[PDB]
Amino acid sequence: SERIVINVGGTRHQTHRSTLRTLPGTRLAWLAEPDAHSHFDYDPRADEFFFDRHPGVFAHILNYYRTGKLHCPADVCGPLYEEELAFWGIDETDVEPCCWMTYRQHRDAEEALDWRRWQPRIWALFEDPYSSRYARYVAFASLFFILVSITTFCLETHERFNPIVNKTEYYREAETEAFLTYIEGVCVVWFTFEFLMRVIFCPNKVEFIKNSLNIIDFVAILPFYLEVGLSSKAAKDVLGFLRVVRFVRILRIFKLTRHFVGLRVLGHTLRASTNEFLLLIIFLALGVLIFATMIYYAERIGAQPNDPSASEHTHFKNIPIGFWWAVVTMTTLGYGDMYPQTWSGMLVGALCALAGVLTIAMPVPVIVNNFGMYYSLAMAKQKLPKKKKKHIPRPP
Amino acid sequence: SERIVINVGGTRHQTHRSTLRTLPGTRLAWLAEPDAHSHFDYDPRADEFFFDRHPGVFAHILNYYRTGKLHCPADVCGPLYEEELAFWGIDETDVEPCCWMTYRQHRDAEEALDWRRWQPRIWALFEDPYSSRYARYVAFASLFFILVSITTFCLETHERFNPIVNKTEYYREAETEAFLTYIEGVCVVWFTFEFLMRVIFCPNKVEFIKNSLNIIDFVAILPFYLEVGLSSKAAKDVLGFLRVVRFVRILRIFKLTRHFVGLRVLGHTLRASTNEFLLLIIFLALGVLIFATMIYYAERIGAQPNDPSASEHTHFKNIPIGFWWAVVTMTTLGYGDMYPQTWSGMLVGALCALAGVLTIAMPVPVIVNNFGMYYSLAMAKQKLPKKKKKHIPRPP
Amino acid sequence: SERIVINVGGTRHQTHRSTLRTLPGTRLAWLAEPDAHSHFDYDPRADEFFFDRHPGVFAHILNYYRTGKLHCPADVCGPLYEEELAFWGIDETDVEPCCWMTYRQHRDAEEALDWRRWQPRIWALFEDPYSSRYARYVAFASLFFILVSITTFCLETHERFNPIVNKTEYYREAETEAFLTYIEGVCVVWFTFEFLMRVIFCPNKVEFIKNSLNIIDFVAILPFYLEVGLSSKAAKDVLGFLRVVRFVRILRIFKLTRHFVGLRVLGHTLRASTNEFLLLIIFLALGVLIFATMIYYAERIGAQPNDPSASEHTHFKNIPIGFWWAVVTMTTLGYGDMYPQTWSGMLVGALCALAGVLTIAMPVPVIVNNFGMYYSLAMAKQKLPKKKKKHIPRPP
Amino acid sequence: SERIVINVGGTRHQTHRSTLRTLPGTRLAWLAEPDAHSHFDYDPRADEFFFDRHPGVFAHILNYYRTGKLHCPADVCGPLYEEELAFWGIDETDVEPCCWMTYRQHRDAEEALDWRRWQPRIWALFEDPYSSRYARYVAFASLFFILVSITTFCLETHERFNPIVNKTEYYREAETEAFLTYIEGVCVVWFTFEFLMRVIFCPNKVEFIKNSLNIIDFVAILPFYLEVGLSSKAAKDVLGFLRVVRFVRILRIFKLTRHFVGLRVLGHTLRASTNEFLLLIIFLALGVLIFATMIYYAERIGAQPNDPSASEHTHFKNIPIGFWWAVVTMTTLGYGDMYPQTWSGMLVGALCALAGVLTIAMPVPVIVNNFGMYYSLAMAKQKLPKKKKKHIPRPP
Ligand SMILES: [K+]
Ligand SMILES: [K+]
Ligand SMILES: [K+]
Ligand SMILES: [K+]
Ligand SMILES: [Zn+2]
Ligand SMILES: [Zn+2]
Ligand SMILES: [Zn+2]
Ligand SMILES: [Zn+2]
Repeated sequence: SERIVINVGGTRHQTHRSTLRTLPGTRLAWLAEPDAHSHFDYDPRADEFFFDRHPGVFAHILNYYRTGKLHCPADVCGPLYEEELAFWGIDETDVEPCCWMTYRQHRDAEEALDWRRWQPRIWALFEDPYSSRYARYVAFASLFFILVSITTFCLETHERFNPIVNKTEYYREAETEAFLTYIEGVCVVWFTFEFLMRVIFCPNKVEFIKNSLNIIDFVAILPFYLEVGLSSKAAKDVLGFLRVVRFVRILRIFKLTRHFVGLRVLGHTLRASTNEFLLLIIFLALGVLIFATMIYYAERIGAQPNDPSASEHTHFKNIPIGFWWAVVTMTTLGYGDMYPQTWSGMLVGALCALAGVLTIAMPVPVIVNNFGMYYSLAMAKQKLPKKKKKHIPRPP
Repeated sequence: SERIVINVGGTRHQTHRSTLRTLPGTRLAWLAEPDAHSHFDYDPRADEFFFDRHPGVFAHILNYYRTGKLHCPADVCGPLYEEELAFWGIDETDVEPCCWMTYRQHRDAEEALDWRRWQPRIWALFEDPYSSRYARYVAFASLFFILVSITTFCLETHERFNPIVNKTEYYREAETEAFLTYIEGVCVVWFTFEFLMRVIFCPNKVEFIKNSLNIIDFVAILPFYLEVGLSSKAAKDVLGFLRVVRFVRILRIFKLTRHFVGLRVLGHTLRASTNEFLLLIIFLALGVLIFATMIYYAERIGAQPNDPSASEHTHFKNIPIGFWWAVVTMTTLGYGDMYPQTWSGMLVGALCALAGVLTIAMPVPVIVNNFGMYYSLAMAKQKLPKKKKKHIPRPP
Repeated sequence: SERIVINVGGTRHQTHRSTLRTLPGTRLAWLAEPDAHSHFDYDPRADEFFFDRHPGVFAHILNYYRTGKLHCPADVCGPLYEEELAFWGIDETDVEPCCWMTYRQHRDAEEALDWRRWQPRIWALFEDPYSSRYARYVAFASLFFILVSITTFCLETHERFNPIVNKTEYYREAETEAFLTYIEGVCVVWFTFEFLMRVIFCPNKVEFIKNSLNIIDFVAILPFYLEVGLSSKAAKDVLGFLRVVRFVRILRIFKLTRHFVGLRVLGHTLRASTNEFLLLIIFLALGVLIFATMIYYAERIGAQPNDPSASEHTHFKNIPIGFWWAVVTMTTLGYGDMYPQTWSGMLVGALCALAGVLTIAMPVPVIVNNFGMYYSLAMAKQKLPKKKKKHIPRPP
Repeated sequence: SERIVINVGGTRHQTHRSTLRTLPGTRLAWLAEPDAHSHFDYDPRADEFFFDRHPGVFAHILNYYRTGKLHCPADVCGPLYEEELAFWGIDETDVEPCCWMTYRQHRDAEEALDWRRWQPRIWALFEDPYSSRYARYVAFASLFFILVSITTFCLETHERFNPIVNKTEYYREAETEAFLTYIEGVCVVWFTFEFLMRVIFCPNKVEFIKNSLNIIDFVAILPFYLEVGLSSKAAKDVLGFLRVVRFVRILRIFKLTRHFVGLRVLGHTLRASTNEFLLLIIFLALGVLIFATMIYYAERIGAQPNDPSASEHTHFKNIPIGFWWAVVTMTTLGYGDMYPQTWSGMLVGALCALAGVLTIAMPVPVIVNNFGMYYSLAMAKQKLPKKKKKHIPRPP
């Protein structure tokens, strides 16, 4: 009586019907019921129910039945154990929190990593470079032209290319060389050609507009074409903000680097580590505030009485200056523009440096481990072939 | 004779009665006794004792019986093995020290992470914000007002808001703008209202006073109300310390940040890593002392004989200055306010930098791993539901 | 019917013939075929096929048959599981990507770590030092002479050894002491003797010339012998580049350090971490470009209007200067030669420091783990004896 | 025929006699011999040999017999597997190098962590403090006096305590205050009393003299007693070196800190990581040399032709100065005393910073992991009780 032998994949597990009867509604519970001969596959010769499943984890499932706490067997990948407990009817939200973060690890990484006749050829200039030959050619050319645009920008901000002429009308200002403007015009011509080509075919235009890359491209090409458009009074304000917009022209490099792997992995890491980033920012804000206040008060202890101002010989004339020093000191950067100059200030400074090392090394390893797991997974999915589907599943 | 077969969860383990007889007092030992048929469940058909336990670890328990040294099977979470050896009667303080720190890991993290009718509504303003709607409103409002207080403080210490008027009576000093004092008064009104509301209901007033948060709040609200109270001779000394007390007014931010998770995890990490913090401080103190002495003596080797003082061209005029330089250099901060200027000094400086990297990277990874484990456990306990108790335990 | 029992190494596995029939062409599939009695070893007494293999992993192989996804059992080294699935006929390119990077780990490290009578004695001066006594003597002597050459170089570039004489013909320049030239001549004599000795025996001269070490040695000995060779007009240009060539004379130290272990491990690590190095360089290039642009624009917000130039009080007069500052700040180096001096600049600076910590700590741990695995493997292969071949394989 | 069933701890392993016959001389080989019934325990009823050993690893041992390569089962602590293969007769130097460094890990850490009536009371003042009450009192007192000595030293080197009097005979020099000399005398009296007490009982005087602590103590107490001893001509030279000896007086703090745990763990870590320290020093030496040469040559590219010296506007006037800069820059210290000032110099500087991060992060993690393992083991051995010997071994 009350002695039932479960045969899982050729391994016999024996236990009392009561242990099965503990957790109701599950398949093993239904085994415990007297109406079990018809319900499940069973042979009267050996009085054992036979299940064609992995036994090595059914050990742990039956253990959960026995003691009452479900654990993750640390010798199997999380998804395998997940699929087994899914078969057995066990809810996967019962595992102990001590063994949940390692269980839900592979699956976590997996989820985090996740006219008309010539239209295919039109769109083939925006598809992946390796997906064709025209695609790779257009990609190389757009790369060259983005780099030329960026170099034109960086050299336009230079002094050697911005001499000031003795021109009065009586204001004299630096002017840019004509060659820079001409190269900029050429690059604008090329980008406008590419943008019109992409606009030709825009399926699901809502998601096309939601695409940040196209937004950045259009915003980057917007200021130049405003040369013809430029009331002169509003025009000066819009030119003033137009320089600041032209600042975005360096963001066109992400269009090129999007096809890199490490950058997609970095995007997934960032989007998947919001909590740790907020944690790091909170830690840094508390540290900066506290240590700025402490150093501002410490450096006044040795202040000379003669001076009318509270602090004359110290860089820490107020607290916000303390914020700047505290960041520079906690990140172990240490420019040396401002540093403590009193024994009390030096004590506070050493404390700030150590606390900075600690509260920077708290969340950063979490973020780094996330990136490491996602990068390893992406490199795996890259090295392995796409799909072959060698397994031919049996009919139900 | 002396050949006994133990059936654990449907897996047969065979061994001689002597091996069981080694460790006395334990349940398996009692099995070895001839009065075992009545004592334990047993069938004469197969001459095997049947125990309804996980077999995969009973392997290791019987191995401890065989050889004499108990180890932790590295394929099961620590608590599972703990519970099994608890059932078998084995003392859990016998495992080898080589396998103790990994065994007692999940359990370690677990332990480290651990009138009257309107009184519930009164206290609901101090309860968690998400626990109600009034609670969340009061929390947002107290957040806004704490931030306004802190900004008032930081701007009061500024120069632009502390001009010195040409007022004599004949001493001229900077005075704060009236708007700052008025905003401070408003914030004091709000905090005093909140403090009276919390004082209304104070169960277990001993633990309420032992609560550091309420202490900080009351100490922070103490200086302002002393405006009316302010002998003028004692009053000047108490105002002088009152500024230093007002320095704590920034500590009211912990009241807000207490509901964050990362901060509670950080508190548990700190309170659980006292030994490693003391170790780090000892390492740094030895390093600082030794390297300060070494650099002070090194920089005098090349000292010019003409100068009457021992050191005129070196920043290292004595040893404590060496302490400051040694900290700044060992933490790789390197302000550049003081640095070696002699070949001997440069050798000592390079040694200090390397030794600093090493003796800072010794204990810090221990602390960081503690924080990582506790944070993963807290995030697990957050993601999983609270409790369902699906398991229905069998009657004893 | 359709119930087949596979006996692997004395452990019975039971499953239906359909599960075997899923994946065709494999050995277990052939078992499922009715012509299996003759094909494989089998006894009619127990109706079980017997395979003399490790059972602990055949569990996982049969599980792959059952569910359809192949995983790596995390309790066995990768090569053992590889060899088992090789025996069973399973393709090793089917394992899930979630468990591929840990599977292909030991094997990855393994692959990454991988006249005539007196000619043996001639070549024995270039063989390993420990491989003979003459070898060790010649190695010590060449070490002493390489070190003397390097010290001669470093002292020749010094000022104390380059006084300028009052010599006109009317140009006065610093000249090197005669002792330096004589020591250089002696070292050249020794290196030319060693080079002729090595040239005596040069098997597979194509690979001898492809050897970078011999290239470096010959290029290093080339400039001195050009003293006799030195048209005077071309001679001045070749001397000018000859100083730059003599710069390589410090590269002769790699000849000595090649016999060290850590350096060979470092070479394997570098050659095996090209992807992560390119990733790090891409991350740094994007960060440097973006933050240089941001700081250059930020520091102009507070620019004084009086000055004709856009920036007079800021170190960031253009963007490339921004590149230099951005590198120095992202690596937490922080010289202090140039730093932000405006509240906007300070915000951008703090962001640059944090982003630098993050995008430097992303790929560097990958590279460090590669080096750690390869170094542990090399130290293992060093500590273990070379080979004994105690196993005597059975005849097929 | 040739089918033998080994029963290990109640688990049947089946294999052919040939597989056992492969590796000769081992116990399983002797099983394969026809004279096996008498040699080993065996029952003719089941034709199985019974061994009372852990089966879970005998799987791997028999696998070594089968394939020919021995691996470490990653689910058991190294010592358990070691003891099993020791029983089976397998040599423990056969495991593959891929699985040797993790196998020999716990054992590695274990090895690395390893008149007359009143003489016990005499020596009880040098024994551990907690080992008695007199011991703890003497320890606290010696701690106070060592700290007083160290503070006296550090203040004696100060300026405020070394005024120069207007004393001629006509040389004026700073003199130390009398209170410092008196406190030094008191501390010398106490240390000499303690040293005589320890000298009273010195068993195995060779090892007592080999003890570095007693050496340091005696050398530290040597200079003061030379006050009476101080030819005046030799006396000045010995006083000059006596100041340098007195420099060691700070080394008396190790006597106190020896009873700390982290310091003993650090000593074991250092003594056990000689190879990685030499590796780090080699890496740093190569990096420093190469980058110093590179920066010295880079900074001359933009050198102004007017100046007679090769370099006037650069800090890098020669190569050794380059060594100093290269260390300060590779350790990310970055004082800012010397930095590149030419675009070529800036490129070399960025390369130096990155290469420094890499070649410092190569061996340091190895050293840190060693310290982590040893510290965890020491904390384990501290938390667990000393010894109980509950296991009563069976007679052979
Ligand atoms: K610095
Ligand atoms: K740093
Ligand atoms: K730094
Ligand atoms: K600096
Ligand atoms: Zn668990
Ligand atoms: Zn163990
Ligand atoms: Zn997997
Ligand atoms: Zn292995």
